[PDB]
Parts: sequence; structure tokens; C-alpha cells
Amino acid sequence: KTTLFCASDAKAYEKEVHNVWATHACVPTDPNPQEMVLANVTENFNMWKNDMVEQMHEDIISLWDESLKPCVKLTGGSAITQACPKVSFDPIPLHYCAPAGFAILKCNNKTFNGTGPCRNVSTVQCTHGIKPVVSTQLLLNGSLAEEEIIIRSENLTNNAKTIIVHLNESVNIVCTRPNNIRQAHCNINESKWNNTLQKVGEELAKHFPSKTIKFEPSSGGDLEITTHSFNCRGEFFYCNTSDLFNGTYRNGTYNHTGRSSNGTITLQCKIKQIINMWQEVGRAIYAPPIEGEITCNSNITGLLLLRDDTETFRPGGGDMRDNWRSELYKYKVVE
Ligand SMILES: CNCc1ccc2c(c1)[C@@H](CC[C@H](O)CO)[C@H](CNC(=N)N)[C@H]2NC(=O)C(=O)Nc1ccc(Cl)c(F)c1
Ligand SMILES: *[C@@H]1O[C@H](CO)[C@@H](O)[C@H](O)[C@H]1NC(C)=O
Ligand SMILES: *[C@@H]1O[C@H](CO)[C@@H](O)[C@H](O)[C@H]1NC(C)=O
Ligand SMILES: *[C@@H]1O[C@H](CO)[C@@H](O)[C@H](O)[C@H]1NC(C)=O
Ligand SMILES: *[C@@H]1O[C@H](CO)[C@@H](O)[C@H](O)[C@H]1NC(C)=O
Ligand SMILES: *[C@@H]1O[C@H](CO)[C@@H](O)[C@H](O)[C@H]1NC(C)=O
Ligand SMILES: *[C@@H]1O[C@H](CO)[C@@H](O)[C@H](O)[C@H]1NC(C)=O
Ligand SMILES: *[C@@H]1O[C@H](CO)[C@@H](O)[C@H](O)[C@H]1NC(C)=O
Repeated sequence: KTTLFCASDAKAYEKEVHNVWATHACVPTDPNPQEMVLANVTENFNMWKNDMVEQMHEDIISLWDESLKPCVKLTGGSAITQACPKVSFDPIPLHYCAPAGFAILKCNNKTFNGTGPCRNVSTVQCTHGIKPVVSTQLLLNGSLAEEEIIIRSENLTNNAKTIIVHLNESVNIVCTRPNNIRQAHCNINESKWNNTLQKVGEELAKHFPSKTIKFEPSSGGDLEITTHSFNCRGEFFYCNTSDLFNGTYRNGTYNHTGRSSNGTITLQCKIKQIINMWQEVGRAIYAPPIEGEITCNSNITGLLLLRDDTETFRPGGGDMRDNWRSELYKYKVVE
């Protein structure tokens, strides 16, 4: 309804590009903030129609555009050329804050699905701290649901609308390019994944009860969405998930079809130089990888899925606003 401002706990003395950007663009965070609880008020939210998501998307585009400058950027006809130094890159949490005369309403219902009326509302001045993690297929390093796993979607009947699965227990994913320079791998504990997908299958079953629930790899698209793509320490990883989204939840029970080995699923990854931009329709070319080992140790806290008797779910993503929504769903700007 208005322009918000960001608060961060950044350094003016870290090189780290999120810190640098935040110190120019954000004010410091309040040491202990004010919350007001209003259980009686009961208010409507719609996470799919949230101006905060667009404000954040604008900001993260700015951050990346100042911070991960490509050597060449191809948009439409033009090519744009510039210094592309290797940088230290590790997302930091950002708080979105209502300016004077406005507030931010938090929905406090642990099982709120992001849409409709919420009973226990709070009013606050800033959101919690959200790390702006850009990625596809798997949401990384977010905040978990307190209770159950929530299933969010603008329209679950519309199979074109992205489904956000909000997890209540994180699943570790470790991705490394060890010390072929492009080639890397990720390890996930197959038991832990096995479980998580048991219970996602349960929740999806509640919303589609006659059908049998299948997980299958991403059918088609650019590499950025047919793989789990993400930025680790400045390098763009593209990780094959066909052993991850590969299972059936039949009748109260999940089978995992992808292989594992010693009880780990290992995804093969490539580090790539030509990137299809998430900010706009265009290509970006970056310099070859830094040497050393590049390793990111991340929590999977959510999934982005797309639905095609049986219902079949594929990993999705590509619109980073869905990543922001997964964090901003319980917030609304008012007054
Ligand atoms: C779900 N709706 C379908 C769908 C699907 C894929 C994509 C979109 C929409 C566009 C969304 C644009 C948005 O509206 C911007 O405002 C976006 C266009 N971009 C092009 N080059 N064609 C395109 N997504 C990407 O390319 C992308 O995610 N790449 C990428 C790179 C680096 C990293 Cl690390 C990364 F994790 C991801
Ligand atoms: C979310 O909850 C609302 C009611 O609050 C309901 O109308 C809607 O269908 C639900 N959506 C999902 C995806 O569960
Ligand atoms: C998480 O939610 C699932 C599905 O909603 C539920 O079955 C499970 O008991 C919950 N687990 C934890 C650890 O909270
Ligand atoms: C969402 O689903 C379909 C679109 O396929 C349509 O009936 C309408 O847009 C929505 N329906 C419901 C029940 O919300
Ligand atoms: C989950 O993974 C563990 C470890 O590999 C395995 O022993 C168990 O049977 C699996 N459960 C399934 C596939 O339902
Ligand atoms: C992932 O790996 C499988 C088998 O290794 C292959 O069939 C599939 O095309 C790969 N997907 C991508 C996007 O590389
Ligand atoms: C599941 O994995 C196996 C081997 O890991 C592969 O042969 C199969 O094609 C995968 N399933 C799908 C639907 O791709
Ligand atoms: C997730 O957080 C950990 C700890 O801050 C970090 O090491 C890791 O690189 C993060 N993952 C991504 C993809 O940013």
C-alpha cells in the first residue's frame, strides 16, 4: 500500500556483497522490537497478491545487479559488457519494515495456508529476517512451519499454479565442487528425504483423496528449472534431481524409486557460466569458477511443485517471487 524499508544486521566492514548492499540500502535493526497481539480482530490475507513480495523482488534484483555483475549480459538485442570480479557471496537476513503511519500485520495461526481469514493477528513494525535465497525446485535456508507441513497454492485445481510445500523439519543438503572444474555433487540423507516425502504425500493426499500420489522429475524447460539451480559462494550450481523427485505414495505409504547409495541420494551438479536470468528474459555470462573447494551446507525448508487415477507432481520454480512468498505469506501492510 506504501513503500517499505529494509533493516539488516549488516557490516559496513564485510566485503560480502549482501552486507555491502544492505549497509547502503537498509537501516539497522531495532534491538528488541515491538509486537502487538490482537486475537479478536481476525483478518484476511492473500499471499499470492502481496505488494511486499514485489517490493522485495525489486530489492533483490537491485542487490544482484550491484553484486553479481556478469561479464556479459544479453537482453533482447543489446549486449552489455562489464567487470565481473569474483566476490564473497553469502545471503544475510533482511527485514521489511512499515514506514511511519503504517504497520505490518502478522498472521499468528500456525497452520495458516496463506489465503483467507486468520484469527490470531499481530501488528509489528518489521517482518522477521528473511534470507533472499535464489533457487529453483527446493527452497533453501527458509523458516520451517511450526506444526504440520502446509501446502500453499493460489488455486490447487489450476495445475498451472505453483504449489509451495512448507516443511516442518529441514532436510540437509550438502553441495560441493571438490578441490573437471565444473563438476560437483550434492548429498541428501535418503532416510530423511524418505520421511519428508512420506508426509508431503500425506498432505497432498488430503487435498487429492482418490488419487495415488507420484513424484517425478521435471519434464522440460530451461536448465535453471529442470534442475535444482542455486548460487553457492558466487558460482551457479545446476543439480540433477531425477533421483530426488522419484517415488510413489500409494495407500498411506511412500516408496522411493530414485536410487540412493549407502543410504545417500547423490545429485550430479554442473557449475555454469551462461545463465538464464531470473530477473528478466535474458542471458548472463560469468567468469570460470574460483579454485578451491566450493561447498554450501543448506537446509531444505520447502519445495516448489507443479501438478500435471493418479496425480503426479514435478519440481518447479523459476519465478523468484514464489521464494519470497514462501516467507512473506503471513504478513500484510495496512493503514
Ligand atoms: C514459474 N513460472 C514459469 C517461469 C519459469 C521460468 C522463468 C520464469 C517463469 C521467468 C520469471 C521472470 C520474473 O517475472 C522476473 O520478474 C524467468 C524468465 N527469465 C528468462 N531468462 N527467460 C524464468 N526463470 C529463470 O530463468 C530462472 O529462474 N533462472 C535462474 C538463474 C539463476 C539461478 Cl541461481 C536460478 F536459481 C534460476
Ligand atoms: C486455503 O484456505 C482457504 C480457507 O482459509 C481455502 O479456501 C483454500 O482453498 C485453501 N487453499 C489450500 C491450497 O489449501
Ligand atoms: C510434520 O507435519 C506432518 C504432516 O503434516 C506430520 O505428519 C508430522 O507429524 C509433523 N512432524 C513434525 C516433526 O513436526
Ligand atoms: C481455480 O481452479 C479452476 C481453474 O482451473 C477454476 O474453477 C477457478 O479458477 C478456481 N476454482 C476454485 C474452486 O477455486
Ligand atoms: C528410506 O531410506 C532408508 C535408507 O536408505 C531405507 O532403508 C528405507 O527403506 C527407505 N524407506 C522407503 C524407501 O520407504
Ligand atoms: C538428469 O539425469 C538423468 C539420468 O542421469 C537424465 O536422463 C536427465 O536428462 C538429466 N536431466 C538434466 C536436466 O540434465
Ligand atoms: C528414478 O531413478 C531411476 C534410476 O535412479 C531411473 O531409471 C528412473 O528413470 C527415475 N524415474 C523417473 C520417473 O525418471
Ligand atoms: C544456507 O546457510 C548456510 C549457513 O548460513 C550457508 O553456509 C549456505 O551456503 C546457505 N545456502 C545457500 C544456498 O545460500
